[PDB]
Amino acid sequence: DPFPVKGMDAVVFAVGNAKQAAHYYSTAFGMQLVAYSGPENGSRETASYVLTNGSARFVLTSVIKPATPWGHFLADHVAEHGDGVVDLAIEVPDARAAHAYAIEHGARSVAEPYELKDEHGTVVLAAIATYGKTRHTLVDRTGYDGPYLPGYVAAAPIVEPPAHRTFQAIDHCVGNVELGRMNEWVGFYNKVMGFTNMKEFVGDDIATEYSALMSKVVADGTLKVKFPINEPALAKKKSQIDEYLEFYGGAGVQHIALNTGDIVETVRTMRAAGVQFLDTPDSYYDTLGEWVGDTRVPVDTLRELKILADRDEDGYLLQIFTKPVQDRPTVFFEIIERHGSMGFGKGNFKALFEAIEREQEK
Amino acid sequence: DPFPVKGMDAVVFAVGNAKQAAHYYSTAFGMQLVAYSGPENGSRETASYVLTNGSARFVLTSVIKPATPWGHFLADHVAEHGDGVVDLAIEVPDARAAHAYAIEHGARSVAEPYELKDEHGTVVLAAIATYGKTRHTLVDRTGYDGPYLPGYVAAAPIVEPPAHRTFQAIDHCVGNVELGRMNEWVGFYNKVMGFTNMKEFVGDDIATEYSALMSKVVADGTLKVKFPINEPALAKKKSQIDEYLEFYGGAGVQHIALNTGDIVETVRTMRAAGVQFLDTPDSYYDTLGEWVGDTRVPVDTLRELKILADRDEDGYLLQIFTKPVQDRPTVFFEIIERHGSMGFGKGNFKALFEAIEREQEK
Ligand SMILES: O=C1CCCC(=O)C1=C(O)c1ccc(C(F)(F)F)cc1[N+](=O)[O-]
Ligand SMILES: O=C1CCCC(=O)C1=C(O)c1ccc(C(F)(F)F)cc1[N+](=O)[O-]
Ligand SMILES: [Fe+2]
Ligand SMILES: [Fe+2]
Repeated sequence: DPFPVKGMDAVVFAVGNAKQAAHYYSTAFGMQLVAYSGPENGSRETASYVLTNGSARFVLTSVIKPATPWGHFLADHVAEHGDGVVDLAIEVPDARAAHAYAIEHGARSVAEPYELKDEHGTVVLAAIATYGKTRHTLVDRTGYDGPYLPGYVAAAPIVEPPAHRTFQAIDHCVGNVELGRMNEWVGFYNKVMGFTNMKEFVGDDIATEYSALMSKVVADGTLKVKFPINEPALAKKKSQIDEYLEFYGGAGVQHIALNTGDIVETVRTMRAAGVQFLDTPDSYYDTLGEWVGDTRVPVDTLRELKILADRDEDGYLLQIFTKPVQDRPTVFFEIIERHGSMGFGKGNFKALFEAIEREQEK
Repeated sequence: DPFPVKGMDAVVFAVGNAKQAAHYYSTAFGMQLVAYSGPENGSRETASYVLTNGSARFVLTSVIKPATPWGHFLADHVAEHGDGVVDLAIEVPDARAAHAYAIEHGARSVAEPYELKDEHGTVVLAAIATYGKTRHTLVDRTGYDGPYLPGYVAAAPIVEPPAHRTFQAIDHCVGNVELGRMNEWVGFYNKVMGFTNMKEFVGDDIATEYSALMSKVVADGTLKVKFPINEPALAKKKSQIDEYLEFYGGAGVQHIALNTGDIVETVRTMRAAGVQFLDTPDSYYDTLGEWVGDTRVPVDTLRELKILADRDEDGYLLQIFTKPVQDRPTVFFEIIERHGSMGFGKGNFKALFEAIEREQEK
């Protein structure tokens, strides 16, 4: 009500080779190029590709020859953190209202409300800062009907789209922060955006023995925009969050979860298109039926495809994670098919731990 | 004879994201991953992918976290020049003999002869500097039979290979140097490697009227290794060599040409796989029959796929150029099919110029 959001406008990646990245997400991930902005249309400093899959939208920008503060920012970001997210854009009914609200409540401004206008309409943009070097651009595109944003031109798919759509929406966007900074960012979203803490959290219990991490997730009123916040935790095993902060060079987006209507078909398509996922211990499946019960996907194909599952009091979910999409063990993706569960797979930390422990006896 | 060369051992690219670059070359270019070296096998600083297609071999290397002189060099090179070639490796029968010969005749040593050994044998490596930041690793792998080089492990293809092999060898590698430095570098190969000039060249006539570039070509005795050297020239066309030098930030490899036994099938596979080639004016095919004569491929299909052709006293060749593989207007590739001609398609500068002029009048 006081800080209304319509959903994620786009996940903007600052990358070293936008042309090849756009090819990767088109083929490996099955997305489709719909808009572009570069030298061929008068935008000489950066090349920007807009890929889409249902309502999921990724923007891949790369600086050609730095000349403005933004250009120099991207160049430095890519060199320092490697390919990663710089903007978790949020669509709002009113950018000026949202910006003022966020600033009145403590947020730091990255961009004052401004307007872009072309033959397709007007778009009001505003931006505030969140963890590390990441920002949230507040986008009011109610008066625009073009390809993406004024300055962008329609573009054709780099390749034929896959027979079955790989994904159709963004479920959640996860951020990794330093130890001791989780609750601070959680409070930030509660205050600055009027978000609400969801029931599911990864507490000290699971944190120190199975996950090596603590998490809490904030979401808007409609439960569309969901932002889980991870932080390292001491366990017997090295923390994947610490490894992230170490190789990324600070706080940043760890992974983006994408909704699919058929995770089985999504994985078959993605695997054949060249994407590798995590290797789930086969013994995980031996005891899956005992704690998760029956699923719409028989255990044999979950086992064949390395797909995971989790069950809570509201239902269940099917999930799978890709390996990092760069060489730095930093950002990766998650494909998720929900069936009642509103969780994030917290039960798999223990399940996989105990599953590994018994592969080690065989 | 005093500097025998077996051919191109590999063309090593320094990239910002080796994962996605390997996927790009596997899918768009149709190559297969055969070897790998990264954190997973004990090589913590860099991730390196070896791609192959016939005798053509590309090595895509990316630094994860720089810790050595080589790692820091890779990181710097990528930030300063964008994705590009850092090594035109040449296979030799004796890496020590070749390194001593090069250094005696003027070359700057970049790496003294050293040996790498593992379960698959021994390789002797040496290295000298060429234009810009490029080097030539002199490789003696006569006593090695593994995946690529000691330290690399066998790898499976990222995806299933295309029905028809896209290309099978490296025809030539072109370097772009500054104004007035062409003859210096052609001289360098004549003196340091014993290469002699081919007759094929682009000068006075072509340069200041059609090409906006001057070019000479050195080659070894067996003519397997070919190195055309380009420099900028003044015409009423902004020079593409100037564009390269400006956005790349100095001299460096402009393009690698690749042999295909069937350019029609190659272009069909590559086009469906996502690669875009230069847009050849339709009017080029109207008068093509007049100056180039009959070809094994009918003009109707050459026109459809935008494949070019050229003829000389020895025969003809069929060729096509890809758009650059990064956002910077720098490196690109060429697919070539020879039929007697020892040329490089210089006849197409006049042909394309007049074809463009014709499409304009209408
Ligand atoms: O999405 C989230 C937010 C809460 C913390 C978290 O770990 C999230 C995961 O996507 C998740 C959940 C479970 C697992 C498991 F157990 F399978 F390894 C892994 C991840 N994960 O890698 O993000
Ligand atoms: O390979 C060479 C070396 C000599 C100079 C040269 O232009 C080379 C080409 O591959 C070439 C030839 C013709 C054309 C044309 F006319 F089609 F535009 C383009 C290129 N080229 O972009 O390298
Ligand atoms: Fe998740
Ligand atoms: Fe060429």
